[PDB]
Amino acid sequence: TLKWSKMNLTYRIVNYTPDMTHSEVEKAFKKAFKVWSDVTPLNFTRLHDGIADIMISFGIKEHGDFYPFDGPSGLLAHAFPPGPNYGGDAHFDDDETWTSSSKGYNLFLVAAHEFGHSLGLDHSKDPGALMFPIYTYTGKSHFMLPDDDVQGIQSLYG
Ligand SMILES: COc1ccc(S(=O)(=O)N(Cc2cccnc2)c2c(C)cccc2C(=O)NO)cc1
Ligand SMILES: [Ca+2]
Ligand SMILES: [Zn+2]
Ligand SMILES: [Zn+2]
Repeated sequence: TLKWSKMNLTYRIVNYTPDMTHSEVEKAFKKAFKVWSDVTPLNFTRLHDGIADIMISFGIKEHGDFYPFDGPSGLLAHAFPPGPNYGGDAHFDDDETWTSSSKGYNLFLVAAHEFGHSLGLDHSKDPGALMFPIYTYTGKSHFMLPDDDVQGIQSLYG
């Protein structure tokens, strides 16, 4: 029922994290778009400047929300439904430990999950699906959306 009115989308990174170098964070998001763009005709373009539909940034406990973060563990990130404005945004916890290795919460795992919500997908009951409510580490060497997620995204965007 909920979906973007166009396959063209843009995004902008407000800032990186001192936890890892900027290059490590940049390739992390690029891999996320590739995995989702592999089974979707969506086009993602990075904007050097200006406001983008999906802006990614790292926040801290209190930052202007009715229910901010609960500390290190808990909300690893959050986003609002899609919309021609603030919606479609995505915030990450800066108080947590972001690493590209298998430690704490992998940035790629949370990143792929928030995009799923922006695509109009709801939490799935499959533990192998990225939309699973519980955080789980997976081998990004060749991970691909399972049949459950592929059937759902295809049914929405076709
Ligand atoms: C692999 O991707 C993700 C993305 C978000 C989260 S999460 O902690 O924000 N998370 C799910 C959750 C986690 C562990 C125990 N209970 C619930 C949530 C929590 C804690 C509170 C409210 C919403 C979510 C949510 O689903 N956001 O997408 C966990 C894993
Ligand atoms: Ca948290
Ligand atoms: Zn926030
Ligand atoms: Zn979720």
